[PDB]
Amino acid sequence: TDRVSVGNLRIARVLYDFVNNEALPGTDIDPDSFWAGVDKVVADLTPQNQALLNARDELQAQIDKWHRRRPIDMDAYRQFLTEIGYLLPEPDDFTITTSGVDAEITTTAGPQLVVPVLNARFALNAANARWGSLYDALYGTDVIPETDGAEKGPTYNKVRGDKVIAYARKFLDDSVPLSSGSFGDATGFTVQDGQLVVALPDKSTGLANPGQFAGYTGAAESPTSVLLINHGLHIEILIDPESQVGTTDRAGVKDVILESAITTIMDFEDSVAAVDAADKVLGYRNWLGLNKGDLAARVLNRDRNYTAPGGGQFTLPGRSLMFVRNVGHLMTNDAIVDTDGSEVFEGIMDALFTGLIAIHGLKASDGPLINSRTGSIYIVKPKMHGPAEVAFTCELFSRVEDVLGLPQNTMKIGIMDEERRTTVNLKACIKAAADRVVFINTGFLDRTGDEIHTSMEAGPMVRKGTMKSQPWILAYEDHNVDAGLAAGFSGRAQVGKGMWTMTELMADMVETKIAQPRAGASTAWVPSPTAATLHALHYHQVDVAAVQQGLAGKRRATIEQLLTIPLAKELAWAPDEIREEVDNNCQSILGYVVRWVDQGVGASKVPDIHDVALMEDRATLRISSQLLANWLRHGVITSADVRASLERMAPLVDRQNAVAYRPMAPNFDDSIAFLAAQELILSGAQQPNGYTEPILHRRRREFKARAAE
Ligand SMILES: O=C(O)c1c[nH]c2ccccc12
Ligand SMILES: [Mg+2]
Ligand SMILES: [Mg+2]
Repeated sequence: TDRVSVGNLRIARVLYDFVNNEALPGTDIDPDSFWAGVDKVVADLTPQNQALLNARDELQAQIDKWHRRRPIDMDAYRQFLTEIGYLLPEPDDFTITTSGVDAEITTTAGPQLVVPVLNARFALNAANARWGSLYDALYGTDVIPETDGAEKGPTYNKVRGDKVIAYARKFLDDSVPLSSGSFGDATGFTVQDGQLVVALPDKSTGLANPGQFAGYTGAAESPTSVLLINHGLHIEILIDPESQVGTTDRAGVKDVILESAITTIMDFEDSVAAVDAADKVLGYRNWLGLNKGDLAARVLNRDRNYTAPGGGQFTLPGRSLMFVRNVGHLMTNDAIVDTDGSEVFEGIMDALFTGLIAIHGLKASDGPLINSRTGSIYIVKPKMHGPAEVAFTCELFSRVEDVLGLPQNTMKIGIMDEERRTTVNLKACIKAAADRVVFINTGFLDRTGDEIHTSMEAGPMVRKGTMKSQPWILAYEDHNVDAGLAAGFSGRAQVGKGMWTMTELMADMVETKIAQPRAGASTAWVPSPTAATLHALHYHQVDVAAVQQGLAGKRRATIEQLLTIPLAKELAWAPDEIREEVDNNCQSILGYVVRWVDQGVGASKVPDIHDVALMEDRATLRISSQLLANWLRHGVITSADVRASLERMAPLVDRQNAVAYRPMAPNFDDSIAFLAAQELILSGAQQPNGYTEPILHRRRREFKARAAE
């Protein structure tokens, strides 16, 4: 049955082959030892993996019943959570010891880009998004309004181009002030006696802070570019009067380049659909090509050469420092099954295989080694529930390092704070990984899904749009930063915040997302290289190091605030508001699911009911489906409502697509994608912590089975 037997494991051939032929060569790991290690780790850790998952269910069951036997008494609730071991004692102050970490993580505040690893083109663009064109980002998005004269068309619009230029000139004034005058009036740049001199019409000036001059390229007397630094982030002015844009520019400037995506996370989790060995291998292979530096659709950037102010030479990293996000503890995958046909835990597999693969990024790739020069491997672990689950992940990494022959603590962990039991025990979760943790991050999307599911039995929840402003989530965000800073994250590890999902609303992002660095986050998530470039603006405006220093020692969220369930208040909605929420959620669910199930796309732009293009993934799906499950559970809507709305929105989703796309309508009961969507809602309450993978995986697998015949 094209599997390979190794001890108790039966490994899908396509995987076995990939590891032996592509992943193992060059790591100096004996293949047979590797596989014996896989067998041993899986056998040793599977029981504890299962025990943890069972505890989740048991805790949820107790909470469910507590709510059913019930102006919620928060004192009794908190006492109950403590009794059942949900809420655990907060450990004594400590400082993390994680070491051997690159500066991009310890010190540099800036955007963090997340990309589906299964998409090689996206993944390449992401690795290369460390440097990005500010002009392109402004010209190509709505940051520059398409007012009269400034609209985009087939050809270059000089009116729009001029606006882009002026926008950038102001950025320069704000970020790297001249001693006198504005960059808007610059006629030239030179380097004199190690000093940047900016020519203005009437005179010449230097930088208000000469320390911001980092280097240049070309002749000092008329550089081809000028390199500045601000808040640790680089800005490069490209000087080319011969260019199209350059010829029109008052100083011959062709573009302004921003260091953007300082780190990137190659995602195996919520933004990809990978339900079997073939899918996994496609992902593992891209991860491998990124680490070996030979992935090509277009190729990976080399480092950048500069001349220092003084005249000597130096270089800067040309690539985004790469993390890999493994899947969490929940799912099994049949890429490997045991003797009895039981699927093996996917998270365990990811640690072994992405860990193995990551070794290549630590060594030269005929060209310099592509990733960590300090010797670390950076893995994000999502969807953990509490300190025992974190300790488990660390033990897993420890065992994997042994199998990989890596120094202990090589595998660093970025901890998602995106489950309620982690939020309320965050200090203990960090402590559990005190020598491995390189970031914490508020995955607010999953966190919201978990919020809804945990309190499913308490009553009807507020509408999805209301969640972002609820007390529980505001406390959760502050609490995360507090715990991070108290654990000595400043200068040691990232304090990160969540994803911007409205890919077309870049004007909105630029005005809104500045709140994250202002909240003391040294990084926050963006969906694209363009978005990374625009979000980078915020880090030039905000001095995150300063903000963090000022936040130190503060306790801004109480346990009682974290525990505030987002219950709706009686009669909160008119019938039309209820129908809109239902229709909106159904359309978003159907839009995402149809492409997940039919085409194996784990992240899709799906226009919502207000026609806003929303980037959907499993987390946004978990919210939508859990909310409708909650509303159905408490009588806000009927089973006829759900069905009618699904049936109503489906044809609209069909029309929003109409590509290699199959329609769901009119034969709904025969559409696997339709049935998946339906199931996500009607079975939502019974899904473990409201997770969507069990259904999505089963249905995708069903679609694949059907398509092969
Ligand atoms: O939920 C996550 O962790 C996501 C990773 N890449 C994305 C793109 C759009 C919305 C959510 C995510
Ligand atoms: Mg029950
Ligand atoms: Mg998440």
